[PDB]
Amino acid sequence: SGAIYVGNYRVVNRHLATHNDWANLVWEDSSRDLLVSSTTAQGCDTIARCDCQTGVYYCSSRRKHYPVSFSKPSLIFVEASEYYPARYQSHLMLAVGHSEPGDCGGILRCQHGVVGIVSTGGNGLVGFADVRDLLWLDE
Ligand SMILES: CSc1ccccc1CC(=O)N1C[C@@H](C)C[C@H](C(N)=O)C1
Ligand SMILES: [Zn+2]
Repeated sequence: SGAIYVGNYRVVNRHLATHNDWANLVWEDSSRDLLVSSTTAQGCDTIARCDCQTGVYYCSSRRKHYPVSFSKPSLIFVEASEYYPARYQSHLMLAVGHSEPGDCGGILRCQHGVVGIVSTGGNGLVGFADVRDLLWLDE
């Protein structure tokens, strides 16, 4: 679990969005596993606008943060799950690090701000949905 709170927006994994997220929908994209909903309270986070490929993510299944080197956002095949059919997920960045399904939502940050959230993983892999291209989250 986990969310980014920026301005009057809440960014979550689309597959973990609540009834309230859908009732306050701003934008969603199944191909990116992202959903953004509106909030009444002002957020606590700021978004990176950069090309970093290193950062630190929060891993809930270890109650710890880990440093990572990750690929640039790209279109990557993701096998079928309970939430989606087998498909290509776009704007996904992969890295070597620990993750389990419940780790989705953990934030990845670089020195400039929030980069994205955990969205996929595998045997010693962790994948992050990028949010740096969503300029309207502040603008
Ligand atoms: C951190 S998720 C994870 C970690 C280790 C092993 C397996 C997973 C599960 C995983 O990759 N997916 C299943 C589900 C959570 C939806 C995800 C998606 N964005 O399509 C894909
Ligand atoms: Zn950066």
